[PDB]
Amino acid sequence: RTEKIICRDVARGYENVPIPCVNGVDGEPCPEDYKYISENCETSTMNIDRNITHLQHCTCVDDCSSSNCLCGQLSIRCWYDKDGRLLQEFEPPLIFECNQACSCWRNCKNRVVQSGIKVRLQLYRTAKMGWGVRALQTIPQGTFICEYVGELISDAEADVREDDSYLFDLDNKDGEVYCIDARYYGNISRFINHLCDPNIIPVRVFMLHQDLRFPRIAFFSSRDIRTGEELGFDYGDRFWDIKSKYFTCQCGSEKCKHSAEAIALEQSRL
Amino acid sequence: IRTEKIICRDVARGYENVPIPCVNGVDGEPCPEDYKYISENCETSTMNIDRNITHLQHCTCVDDCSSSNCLCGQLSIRCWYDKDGRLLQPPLIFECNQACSCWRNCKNRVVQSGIKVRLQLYRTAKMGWGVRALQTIPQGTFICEYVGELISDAEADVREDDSYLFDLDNKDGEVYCIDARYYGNISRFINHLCDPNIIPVRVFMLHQDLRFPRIAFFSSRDIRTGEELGFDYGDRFWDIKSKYFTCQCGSEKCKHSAEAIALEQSRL
Ligand SMILES: CCCC[C@H](NC(=O)c1[nH]c2c(c1C)C(=O)CC(C)(C)C2)C(=O)NCc1ccccc1
Ligand SMILES: CCCC[C@H](NC(=O)c1[nH]c2c(c1C)C(=O)CC(C)(C)C2)C(=O)NCc1ccccc1
Ligand SMILES: Nc1ncnc2c1ncn2[C@@H]1O[C@H](C[C@@H](N)CC[C@H](N)C(=O)O)[C@@H](O)[C@H]1O
Ligand SMILES: Nc1ncnc2c1ncn2[C@@H]1O[C@H](C[C@@H](N)CC[C@H](N)C(=O)O)[C@@H](O)[C@H]1O
Ligand SMILES: [Zn+2]
Ligand SMILES: [Zn+2]
Ligand SMILES: [Zn+2]
Ligand SMILES: [Zn+2]
Ligand SMILES: [Zn+2]
Ligand SMILES: [Zn+2]
Ligand SMILES: [Zn+2]
Ligand SMILES: [Zn+2]
Repeated sequence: RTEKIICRDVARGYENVPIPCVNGVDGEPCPEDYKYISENCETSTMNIDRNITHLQHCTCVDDCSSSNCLCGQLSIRCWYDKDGRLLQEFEPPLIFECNQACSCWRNCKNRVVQSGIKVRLQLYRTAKMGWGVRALQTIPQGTFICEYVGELISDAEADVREDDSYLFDLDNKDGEVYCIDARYYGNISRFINHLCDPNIIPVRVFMLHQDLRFPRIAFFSSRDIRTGEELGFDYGDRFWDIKSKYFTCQCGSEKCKHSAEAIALEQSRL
Repeated sequence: IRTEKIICRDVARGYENVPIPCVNGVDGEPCPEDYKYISENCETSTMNIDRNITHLQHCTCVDDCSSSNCLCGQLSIRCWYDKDGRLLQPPLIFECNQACSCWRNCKNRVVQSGIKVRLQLYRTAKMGWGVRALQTIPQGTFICEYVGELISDAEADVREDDSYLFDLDNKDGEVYCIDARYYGNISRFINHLCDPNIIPVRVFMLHQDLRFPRIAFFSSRDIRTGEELGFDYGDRFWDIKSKYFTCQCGSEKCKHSAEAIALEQSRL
């Protein structure tokens, strides 16, 4: 079966680079049961706090490469290197990028996520997991890949929705909990599958607002990724504790934690 | 002779598509820094702008939105863009948005795609800072947006300095202003001309909250390199300001000079 290219760009030119779709596995048409959006949306009143006078910001007159940068200091247990790659210490990390209140320029060293997708990605048909996303180039460890984009909703709203297959929990620790639901509105991330041996990780980020209800979710590679490799993150135990009643993990890794067999082994262990 | 100094390579600090340099060949005034340059409108208290994506009117085009079937074009009042992104023509523009089925590069995206022409902030002889063209700008070309702090009418009324205040002129409902005094972009430096070469146009892009049109300047004629950009601030501005200073635009048909004022008072 020939690998058919069935959409030149599922993002319709909204990203820095196109994200084509191919299918060399079956007859499934390009997915159209969602609306592609490149930035988060709301379908009820969220009213993100964007008061420019309440943004924490820096006064740097350089490129914000120094440890004196306030925005760098606000970042929790992570920092960027000269090439825009993310380094960690590992309480989950938290990135404060520079913003419109900072004295610095738009091209300072603390602007990776807000500058958008730089790597070549592809939406493709997997053998066993439906649609997936893979790299069309080599990607070094620590590289920004893409943002988890979708519809901002309350945890209360998320609990009553019928389909939770595209639901991301922001897990706010101070204040009410919100989610990003990519079921009806989402970007390329909605198609990223779960891997027990993941090669990307989600990281909370603040950029042009610092409304603590709504960290934005950035994926960075957690290791060097090879051309053609499927992208995947660890959805987490909570997802599988719920979903395993319907289906189990097919990531196929020797380290798979969520297969029928793995779950049975964890049960007998407990 | 005093010669011209380049005193800032880019007053926008890289936030626009192109740099906007500042020069001074007139006096010793330094680069203006009594404001914060912002490339898009800000809030300092919330305006509760309706950003609900399901409230957007949007089109179903999969071409370049050049056809008469584009709902967004059908929404747009007494104006439309040509294939070069130039405005033909009080107009009200609805650009395509994130709910439309079209691509980000369709023909109805001119203002949201930002500054394309080369502008310079420069020191004028008599009118403080001004903005001039560094290139030929054909009639109908998008120049820049009037950017600043969104505030209520009531807030506008208590503010000391109204020299950078733009009235959105909502005919119905709640009244708002853009104050570029504390936060603004290159538009805050555009002077008044009695023979203007740009016009402000109301535009909707990523939201359609009708209380908050965004203000886009388009050239109203072919503009040549070196020409100072200016719009007609309007009579309301001058009815207030003329007591403090008169118009220095130098037009043969200046409406607000000391000379023009002397005639008006004489007639009455
Ligand atoms: C399809 C989406 C992936 C599954 C998903 N995972 C996450 O939401 C999630 N949230 C966080 C992480 C992760 C993986 C982190 O690593 C750290 C954090 C601070 C960024 C917070 C999930 O649990 N959704 C809620 C849910 C959906 C369906 C059934 C049950 C529960
Ligand atoms: C520095 C700003 C220029 C002066 C200014 N002009 C305008 O606000 C204005 N508003 C509109 C237009 C104009 C010129 C239009 O053409 C049509 C429109 C639909 C775009 C509405 C103004 O009146 N500000 C309020 C004000 C300030 C100081 C004293 C008195 C009043
Ligand atoms: N490791 C996995 N094993 C089995 N199914 C998976 C796995 N990861 C993702 N899925 C499937 O994909 C859904 C999650 C989606 N966000 C991913 C995109 C999805 N594959 C699609 O075609 O739309 C899950 O609810 C499963 O149906
Ligand atoms: N035609 C004009 N004649 C005299 N002064 C003007 C004229 N146009 C603008 N100004 C001056 O500029 C102010 C409006 C500003 N938005 C323009 C930028 C201003 N020239 C500056 O240096 O900051 C007015 O309040 C006047 O002080
Ligand atoms: Zn800094
Ligand atoms: Zn910075
Ligand atoms: Zn900063
Ligand atoms: Zn697995
Ligand atoms: Zn259209
Ligand atoms: Zn449209
Ligand atoms: Zn369009
Ligand atoms: Zn005049």
